[PDB]
Amino acid sequence: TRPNHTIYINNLNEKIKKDELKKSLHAIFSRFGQILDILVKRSLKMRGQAFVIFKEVSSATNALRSMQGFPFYDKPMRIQYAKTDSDIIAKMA
RNA sequence: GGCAUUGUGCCUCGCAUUGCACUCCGCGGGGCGAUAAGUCCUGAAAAGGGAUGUC
Ligand SMILES: C[S@@+](CC[C@H](N)C(=O)[O-])C[C@H]1O[C@@H](n2cnc3c(N)ncnc32)[C@H](O)[C@@H]1O
Repeated sequence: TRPNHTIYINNLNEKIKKDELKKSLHAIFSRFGQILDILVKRSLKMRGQAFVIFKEVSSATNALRSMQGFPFYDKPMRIQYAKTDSDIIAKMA
């Protein structure tokens, strides 16, 4: 899939609460770059999943390649580039 | 605070779900104004916060 500012993470432990999940993802991935936002939802369509938006694509690339399959709340993270640009980055340029 | 209607999101349990969102609600039980959260509301914005009717 083509590089993107946003990484799409699925295979997340669904028992983890939205607030704690959002911040855990934020604290871990902030190692790889400045983060613009993280969207997380435990709805049917959106649970187990997350979009973390990075400021710079190099950072998402680095994050995607270094964090692939990482054991996170007893599960390995599946990490892909996002198919389409996030709304916050689509406007900026 | 009791009722009626209701926007908005949250927690938990059973079953189910590997799902590409920002146009956002699995079903079924249970519990929630509490800035937690919020896609709903007020403000010009910061920031703040359920609402209408009703004893
Ligand atoms: C009509 S029920 C809520 C139904 C909900 N829209 C649903 O899909 O199931 C109204 C009650 O829900 C609870 N509630 C709704 N929104 C709340 C919130 N944002 N914070 C705390 N309690 C809430 C309160 O207990 C309130 O008295």
